[PDB]
Amino acid sequence: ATGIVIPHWTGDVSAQWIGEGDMKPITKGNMTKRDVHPAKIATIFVASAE
Amino acid sequence: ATGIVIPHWTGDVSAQWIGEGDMKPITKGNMTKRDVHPAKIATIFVASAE
Repeated sequence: ATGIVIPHWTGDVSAQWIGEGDMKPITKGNMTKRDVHPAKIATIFVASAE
Repeated sequence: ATGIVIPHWTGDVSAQWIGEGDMKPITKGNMTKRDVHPAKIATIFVASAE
């Protein structure tokens, strides 16, 4: 009844070519999420008691 | 000899999507019938008693 949430990776992760004694560079990842909820379908029908 | 009656459903029943606290819709069915009776084929032929 409360619904669900879906995770998703989205990091533009990187790497670099370097020489001997060159400074090794720094990188960072990233993530997001999205949610989904149910919905109700319903109908009524009516008659005389006869 | 009296023939037959054939029933047939014809109703476009319906439902709808509703939010929390929306008030439900109302719907109705439908039906029909058809009757069928026989018919007679006949013929005569005639000859001399000779």
